[PDB]
Amino acid sequence: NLYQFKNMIQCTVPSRSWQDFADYGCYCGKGGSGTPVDDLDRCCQVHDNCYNEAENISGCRPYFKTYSYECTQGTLTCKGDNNACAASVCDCDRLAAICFAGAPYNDANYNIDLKARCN
Ligand SMILES: O=C(O)c1cccnc1Nc1cccc(C(F)(F)F)c1
Ligand SMILES: [Ca+2]
Repeated sequence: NLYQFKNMIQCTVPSRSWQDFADYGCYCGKGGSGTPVDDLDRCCQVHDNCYNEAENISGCRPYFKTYSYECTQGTLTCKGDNNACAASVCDCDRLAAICFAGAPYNDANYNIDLKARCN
């Protein structure tokens, strides 16, 4: 769930407050339309899709599902005790968190006008 995702970020990208990722580009946060303004936006685009895919599994709600995972000594691990749904979301979240750490941050891309720039 979002809390867990929020926590995967704080551990993967300590140097940056998680809210910097809450509303950025066209995909990070809400929205799922338009052209990803940059690599970091691409990370979120892939993330949004992943979630969408996970939604196909019955009763599976990526924002709310509580899954099992851990982050220590620089490693993020989705544990073996996750059912299909949990396993999927966790992986969605884990992959995004890793992508985030590797993606450059462009202050100009924070809080952009979705209605006008993501069509
Ligand atoms: O999408 C991301 O990458 C993200 C990253 C950090 C925090 N929040 C994020 N998203 C996000 C998306 C919808 C609603 C919320 C909210 F509930 F906090 F408002 C957060
Ligand atoms: Ca989104």
